[PDB]
Amino acid sequence: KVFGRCELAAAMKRHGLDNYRGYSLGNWVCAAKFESNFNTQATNRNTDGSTDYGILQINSRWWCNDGRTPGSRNLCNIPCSALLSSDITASVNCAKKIVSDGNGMNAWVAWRNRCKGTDVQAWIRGCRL
Ligand SMILES: [Cl-]
Ligand SMILES: [Cl-]
Ligand SMILES: [Cl-]
Ligand SMILES: [Cl-]
Ligand SMILES: [Cl-]
Ligand SMILES: [Cl-]
Repeated sequence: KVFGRCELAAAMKRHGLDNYRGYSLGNWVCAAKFESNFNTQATNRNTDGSTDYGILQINSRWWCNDGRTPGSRNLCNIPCSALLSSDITASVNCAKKIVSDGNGMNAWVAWRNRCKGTDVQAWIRGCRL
């Protein structure tokens, strides 16, 4: 599913991402835009042989099982295929565990390089939330 900006904003707010660990909703929408272009079916292979899955490009090295990432872990206890659903629940529940892990949203390199320090409220402009 390719979400619209305000459809994703609304889905992330309902699932409790707005101000989760102090990250305002625009941070999460900005991250999704640059990780996946709001595409739930987005997959990207990393140099280390891990893969990133879904709207928030969650990595198979630590967080989900795809059965082809050596000496990986599955800390969110889910197959990486569950991160590609039209329903963002499994992505949101894994993102909450990632962002609690210690370095907050710096875990998403695209957030650090493209969103961090920018006017992220622009991402939720005109949205009926
Ligand atoms: Cl915001
Ligand atoms: Cl990740
Ligand atoms: Cl694996
Ligand atoms: Cl599995
Ligand atoms: Cl959803
Ligand atoms: Cl933080």
